[PDB]
Amino acid sequence: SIQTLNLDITKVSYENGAPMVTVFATNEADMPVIGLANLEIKKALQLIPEGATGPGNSANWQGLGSSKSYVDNKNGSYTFKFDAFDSNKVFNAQLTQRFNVVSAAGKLADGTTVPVAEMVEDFDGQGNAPQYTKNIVSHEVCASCHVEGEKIYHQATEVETCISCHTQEFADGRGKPHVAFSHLIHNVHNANKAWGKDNKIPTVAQNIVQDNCQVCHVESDMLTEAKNWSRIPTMEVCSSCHVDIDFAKGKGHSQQLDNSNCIACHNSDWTAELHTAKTTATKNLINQYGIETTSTINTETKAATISVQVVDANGTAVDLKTILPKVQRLEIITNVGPNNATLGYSGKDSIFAIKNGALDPKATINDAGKLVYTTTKDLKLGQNGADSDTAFSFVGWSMCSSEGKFVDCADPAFDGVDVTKYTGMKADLAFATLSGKAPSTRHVDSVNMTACANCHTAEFEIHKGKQHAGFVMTEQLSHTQDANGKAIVGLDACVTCHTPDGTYSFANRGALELKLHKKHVEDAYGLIGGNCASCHSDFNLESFKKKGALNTAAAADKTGLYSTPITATCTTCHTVGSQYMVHTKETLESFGAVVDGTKDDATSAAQSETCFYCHTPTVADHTKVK
Ligand code: HEC
Ligand code: HEC
Ligand code: HEC
Ligand code: HEC
Ligand code: HEC
Ligand code: HEC
Ligand code: HEC
Ligand code: HEC
Ligand code: HEC
Ligand code: HEC
Ligand SMILES: [Ca+2]
Ligand SMILES: [Ca+2]
Ligand SMILES: [Ca+2]
Ligand SMILES: [Ca+2]
Ligand SMILES: [Ca+2]
Repeated sequence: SIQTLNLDITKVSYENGAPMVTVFATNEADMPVIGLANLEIKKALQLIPEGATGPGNSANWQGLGSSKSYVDNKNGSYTFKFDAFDSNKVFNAQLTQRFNVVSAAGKLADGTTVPVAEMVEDFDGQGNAPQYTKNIVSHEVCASCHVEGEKIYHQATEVETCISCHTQEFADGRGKPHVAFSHLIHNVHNANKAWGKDNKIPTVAQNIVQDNCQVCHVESDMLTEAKNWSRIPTMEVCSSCHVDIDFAKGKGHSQQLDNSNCIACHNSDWTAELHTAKTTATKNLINQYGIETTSTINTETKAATISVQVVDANGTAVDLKTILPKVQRLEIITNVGPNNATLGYSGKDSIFAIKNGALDPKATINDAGKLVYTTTKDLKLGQNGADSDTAFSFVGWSMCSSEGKFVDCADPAFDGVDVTKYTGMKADLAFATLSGKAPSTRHVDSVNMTACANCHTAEFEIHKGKQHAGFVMTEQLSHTQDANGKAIVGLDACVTCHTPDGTYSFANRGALELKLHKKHVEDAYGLIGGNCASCHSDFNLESFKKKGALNTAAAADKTGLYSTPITATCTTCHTVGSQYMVHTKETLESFGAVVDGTKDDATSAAQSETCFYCHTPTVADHTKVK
C-alpha cells in the first residue's frame, strides 16, 4: 500500500533535560502517515571531534542511549521521550548531537502495509542545526551492489545505521578493534584477511570491489567530510586491508605508537592518487581510441564484409597501420537473426583478424586505413524468416599496454593470460542485410549495461583473458534511446556467441536468455536474490513471439536438448524436478511446453506455451499470477 516511508526529525527540545524528539512521517505522496507501531530512536549519539582523543585520530560517535517510548500525535508526527537518557553521564551540549531513527516494516491498524525506513539527522546541543559533522559516505553507494531496502548482512538496511552502532566506543567496550565500522567495512570486502567466526575469506567481494575506494568514497557537496578517506590516515583503518604491518613492533613498517605522524608522510594527494592510479590509468587508455564499424552483404555471394575504422578520442580517423604494432587482438564474430540467432555457436563466423601486431591473412588494411574482413562461414541469410535477413557482427579488441602507456606487442605468441600486459578497448556492433532493406535489431529495452556497470564498473573488460580481447561495452554499439533520449548500451551483441543453441557445449545454458540468470543466481545470490530490478527495468514479454527453441541440457550422447522459450527462461532458476519448481514435467507439457526435448519439437511448439495466461510477471513482482 505505502511505497516509500519518509521520516524527518522536525524538532528537538532539551528544555526538560533529556531531549524530546519529534518525527514526522510521510508516504510517497507526502501525505502524513498515522499509526506507526514500530518507530524507534535506535541510537542517540554525540560527536567527539577529530583529534580530541589524540593527535591524528578520527572523530567518534559517543553513545547516549535509545528509546521506543513515543506518542502518536495523530497527524503524522510522533514525539519521543527517553526514560534513561545518557546513562553514562557524558552528555555535552557543545557537541553535535545525532539521532538514528528506524521504522520496521509492518502494518498500520487498518492493515496498510508499511515498508522499512531508516535515517539519521544531526543537531547542535540545543536542537538547532549542527556546527560540525562527520559525513563521509551516504547510504546510496551501498545500493549500487546490495539490494536497497533489504538488510546488508544483518540489523539494518542503510549504512548510517551501521555506523551509528559500530562505533569506536562499541569496539573498545568489546575489546574488538576490528568491529569498529571504519575497520569492518574494508575488512569484509578485502581478501587479505578473513572475518567472522566462519573465517570467511572475502574472495567474491574482493573480485568485485577490487579495493576501488571510489565505489564508496564519492566527492559530494552534501558530505563535507568526504575527503576523509585520504585525509585521515590511522593505523586502525589502514590496517583493515594492510593486515601484515605491526606498527607497535616496527614490522613491515617503521614503529608508530599512535597516529600523530601518519598525515605528515602520507599526504592526502599521495594516498588518493596511489589507490586510484590503476583504474584511472586503464580508463584513460580505454578512452584514447574508438572504432566505427560497418558491414555489407554481397548480394551474390551472401557473405558479409566488415570494415573497422579506428578513431581517436575526438572521433578523428586513425589509419590502423599507424597503431597495428600495438594491437594485441581484434576479433570479429558474426551471427544471423538478431532476435533469434540461427547459426549456433559452432556455425558462427569468427576470426582473430589481428593477434599481437600481426594481421591474419584473411584480413587486410585498405588504402583508407580501415581493416577489412569478409566472412567465410555459410551465413544462411534468409533461410529462417524475415529476421534471418540480418547479419550482426561483434568486434572486440585490445591494445598492448604497460603502466598506463600503450606499448608495442613485442611477443607474437603472447597468450593473453597476463592481463597486466594489455587493455580491452571499446567494442562495436554492425548490421547488414541480404535484401538491402533496413536491418532488424534485438530489443534492448529491458536490460542494459548501466545495470551491469553498477557492480562491475563502466570499464568492465568482459571475457578478457586467454580466450578474448575483452569487450568494453559503450555507446559505440548503441542503436536506440530510452524515453528520455539517453542512448541505450544493450547486450544484444553478446548473442553472437550466446545463441539459442548454447555456447561451446550443450550443457552450459549458454543462450543469453539463460546465461546471465544462471551465473548470478549461482554466484551473486547474496547480493541479488530474486531482485530482478538489479538488472531489469522491465520484462519484454513480447520478445518471446520472436524466439524459437532454447537449448537447456545435453543428451547423454552429448547432443543438444531444447525447451520451449518461456519454460527455458523460467527453469534456469526453477529447475524441473527440484524443490524450486512446483510444476512437474507433465504439467508443463500440458501447458504446451517442451522440456529438454529435441530442437525440432521445441521449435514446433515454441509459440504453444500458455504460461502467460496465468503468469503476469513485473519486475516489481515476477511471481505474480491471477
Ligand atoms: C549485466 C547484465 C551484468 C553482466 C553482463 C555481468 N554482470 Fe555480474 N557478477 C556479480 C558477482 C557478485 C559475480 C561473481 C564474481 C566472483 O565470483 O568472483 C559476477 C560475475 C559475473 C561475470 C563472471 C566474470 C567475472 O569477471 O566475474 C560476468 C561476465 C558478469 N558477472 C557479467 C555481480 C553482479 C551484480 C551484483 C548486484 C550486478 C547487477 C551484475 N553482476 C550485472 C552483470
Ligand atoms: C559493489 C562495488 C559493492 C559496493 C558498492 C558495496 N558492496 Fe558490500 N559486498 C559486495 C560484494 C560482491 C560482497 C560479497 C558478497 C558475498 O556473497 O560474498 C559484499 C559483502 C559485504 C558484506 C559482508 C556480508 C557478506 O555478504 O559477505 C558487508 C557487511 C557489506 N558488503 C556491506 C556493504 C556496505 C555497508 C556498503 C556501503 C558502504 C557496501 N557493502 C557497498 C559488493 C559491494
Ligand atoms: C547494533 C544496534 C548494530 C547495528 C545497527 C549493526 N550491527 Fe553489525 N554487529 C553488531 C554486533 C553486536 C556484532 C557482533 C560483534 C562481536 O562482538 O563480534 C556485529 C557484527 C557484525 C559483523 C561481523 C564483523 C566481524 O565479525 O568481524 C558484520 C560484518 C556486521 N556486523 C555488519 C553490519 C552492517 C553492514 C550493518 C548495517 C546494515 C550493521 N552491522 C549494523 C551490532 C550492530
Ligand atoms: C565501500 C565498500 C568502501 C570502500 C570500497 C572503501 N571504503 Fe573507506 N569507508 C567506507 C565506510 C562506510 C567508512 C566509514 C565512514 C564513517 O562515517 O564512519 C569508511 C571510512 C574510511 C576511512 C576513515 C576516515 C576517518 O574519518 O577516520 C578511511 C581512511 C578510508 N575509509 C579509506 C579508504 C580507502 C583508502 C579506500 C580505497 C583503498 C576505501 N576507504 C574504500 C566504505 C568504503
Ligand atoms: C583496502 C580497501 C585498502 C585500504 C583500507 C587501504 N589500502 Fe593502501 N593499498 C591497498 C591496495 C589494493 C594497494 C596496492 C595498490 C596498487 O595499485 O599498487 C595499496 C597500497 C598502498 C601503499 C603503497 C604500497 C606500499 O608498499 O607502501 C601505501 C603507502 C598505502 N596503500 C597506504 C595506505 C594508507 C595510508 C591507508 C589508510 C588511509 C590505506 N593504504 C588503506 C588497499 C587498501
Ligand atoms: C614517514 C616517517 C612515515 C610515517 C610517519 C608514516 N608512514 Fe606509513 N609509510 C611510509 C613509507 C615511505 C611507506 C612505503 C611507501 C611505498 O610505496 O612502498 C609506508 C607504507 C605504509 C603503508 C603500506 C604498507 C604496504 O603496503 O606494505 C601503510 C598502510 C602505512 N604506511 C600506514 C601508515 C600509518 C597508519 C601511519 C601512522 C600510524 C604511517 N603510515 C606513518 C612512511 C611513513
Ligand atoms: C564468443 C566470442 C562470446 C561472446 C561474444 C560473448 N561470450 Fe560470454 N561466454 C562465452 C563462452 C565460450 C563462455 C563459457 C561457456 C558458457 O556458456 O558458460 C561464456 C560465458 C559467459 C558467462 C558465464 C561466466 C563466465 O564463464 O565468464 C557470462 C555471464 C557471459 N558469458 C556473458 C557475456 C556477455 C554479457 C557478453 C556480451 C558483452 C558475452 N558473454 C559475449 C563466449 C562469448
Ligand atoms: C542480471 C544478472 C539479471 C538479473 C538479476 C535478472 N536478469 Fe533477466 N535477463 C538478463 C539478461 C542479460 C537477459 C537477456 C536479454 C536478451 O536480449 O536476451 C534477460 C532476459 C530475461 C527475460 C526475457 C525477456 C526480456 O526482457 O529479455 C525474462 C522474462 C527475464 N530475464 C526474467 C527475469 C526475472 C524474472 C528475474 C528476477 C528473478 C531476472 N530476469 C533477473 C539479466 C538478468
Ligand atoms: C533467476 C534469475 C530466476 C528466474 C529466471 C525466474 N525466477 Fe521465479 N523466483 C526466483 C527466486 C530466487 C524466487 C524466490 C524463491 C523463494 O522462496 O524465495 C522465485 C519465486 C517465484 C515464484 C513464487 C514461488 C512459488 O513457489 O511459486 C513464482 C510464481 C515464480 N518465481 C515464477 C517465475 C516465472 C513464471 C519465471 C519465468 C518468467 C521465473 N519465475 C523466472 C528466481 C527466478
Ligand atoms: C495457471 C493454470 C498456470 C499456468 C498456465 C502456468 N502456471 Fe506456473 N504457476 C501457477 C501457480 C498458481 C504457481 C504458484 C504461485 C505461488 O505463488 O505459489 C506457479 C508457479 C510457477 C513457478 C514458480 C515455481 C516455484 O518457485 O516452485 C514457475 C517458475 C512457473 N510457474 C512457470 C510456469 C511456466 C514455464 C508455465 C508455462 C509452461 C506456467 N508456469 C504456466 C499457475 C500457472
Ligand atoms: Ca529535520
Ligand atoms: Ca533512509
Ligand atoms: Ca578482510
Ligand atoms: Ca558503432
Ligand atoms: Ca500460440
